[PDB]
Amino acid sequence: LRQEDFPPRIVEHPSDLIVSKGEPATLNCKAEGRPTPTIEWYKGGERVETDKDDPRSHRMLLPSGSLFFLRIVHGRKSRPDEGVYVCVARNYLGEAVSHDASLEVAILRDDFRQNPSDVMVAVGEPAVMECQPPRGHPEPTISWKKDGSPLDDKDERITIRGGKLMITYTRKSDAGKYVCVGTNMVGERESEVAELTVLERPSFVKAA
Ligand SMILES: [Hg+2]
Ligand SMILES: [Hg+2]
Repeated sequence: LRQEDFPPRIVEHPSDLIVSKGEPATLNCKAEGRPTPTIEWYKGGERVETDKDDPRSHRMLLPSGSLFFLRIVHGRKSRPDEGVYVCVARNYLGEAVSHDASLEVAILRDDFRQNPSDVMVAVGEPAVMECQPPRGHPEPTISWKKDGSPLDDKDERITIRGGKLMITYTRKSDAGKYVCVGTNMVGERESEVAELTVLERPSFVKAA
């Protein structure tokens, strides 16, 4: 047995990650060298600031070389965590750079861009309701509920298209409470209840 000295070598590379805003996240990376290479991380070719640079920071450089995020920060006016990462190991002999890992963030807001509205329709005519759900990543898919049950378009007179719900050949049983639901991997969001009133011609002339 002896002692030695050698240029930096990466054994474990970071892996692509999908995490939601506010969750903790780890990007793994472990090196070998003699020293004892100082580890560094780069997002889109900028040094990542951690608890060794600023002691208040939400990121920690773990002794293992993994980058650990106390919480993924990601909002309207700042998203400083998502992006493409590389760990770089170094001593006086050399340098090892790892493969790219992308940190992608899943988010769903609470602000509905537009709630559906009460609508009044006359029996036999078509009715239209409108929804645009909050922003999201990925963008949420839109379903609807009537009177508390999911709504479905295996039923021939119900069409769901983009933002709009359309019921054709209205009858009295369509009158109810309609809510619009936007959903992605992070969760679901519910709109304000809109109310459909369906009236006979005579009292449609009266109300309208
Ligand atoms: Hg209800
Ligand atoms: Hg209710």
